[PDB]
Amino acid sequence: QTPHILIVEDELVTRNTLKSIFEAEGYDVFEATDGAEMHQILSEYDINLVIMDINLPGKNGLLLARELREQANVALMFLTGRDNEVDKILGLEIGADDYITKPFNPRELTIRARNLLSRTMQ
Amino acid sequence: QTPHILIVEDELVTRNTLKSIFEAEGYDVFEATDGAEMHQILSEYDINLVIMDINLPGKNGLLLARELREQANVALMFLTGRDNEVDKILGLEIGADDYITKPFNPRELTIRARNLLSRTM
Repeated sequence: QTPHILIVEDELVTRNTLKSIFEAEGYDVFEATDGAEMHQILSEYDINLVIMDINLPGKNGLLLARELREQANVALMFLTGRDNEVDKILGLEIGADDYITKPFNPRELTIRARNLLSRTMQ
Repeated sequence: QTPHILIVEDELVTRNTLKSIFEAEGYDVFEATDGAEMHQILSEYDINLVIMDINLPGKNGLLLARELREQANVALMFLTGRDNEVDKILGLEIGADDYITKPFNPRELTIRARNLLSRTM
């Protein structure tokens, strides 16, 4: 099953990085700039994993993740370029499977996605 | 079923901390000191989550985890007394669901355990 990942990230640079990282794993990558685009994609395509920025114009990413979790149990990892404990624990608490801070090893990211996808993609 | 946690840790203080952190969550905690004791408890009881240190007496935790991963897919987290990028990536590569490093926030640890347990139990 070709894993499908959705990246919710408004910064073009960060989003292109992430996207090329996962295309290199053989994933199909979908992109979203905000919460409307996120729900649009989640409605119309199969999505096995969401990577979301906590920090995000419009509705914040914690809130988007809360909403996501009310509707779906899809695998979810948060991103932050701010190491900040409260945001880390909150995001885990609302049900993110992982929390990754800048700067990250791409390898850590794709191995964590692979292990998580191995458990959730049934 | 109540969550059963196996902690594989030869450092008595560390193992006692982890054990209290998980007891304070109403889990049943099992204790091992090395691979031999670990394998026994995995035969005797039913284990939902293994938390394992890398440096043990005898075979290191990476090897124990590597071998374990050949037999079973149980939820697995590594402990380490140091940040070290290579051990962290090997640990995840061989199949650990998480990799945690001292000093640990117990909150992060129990929330990660709960989220992971929700997926595996």
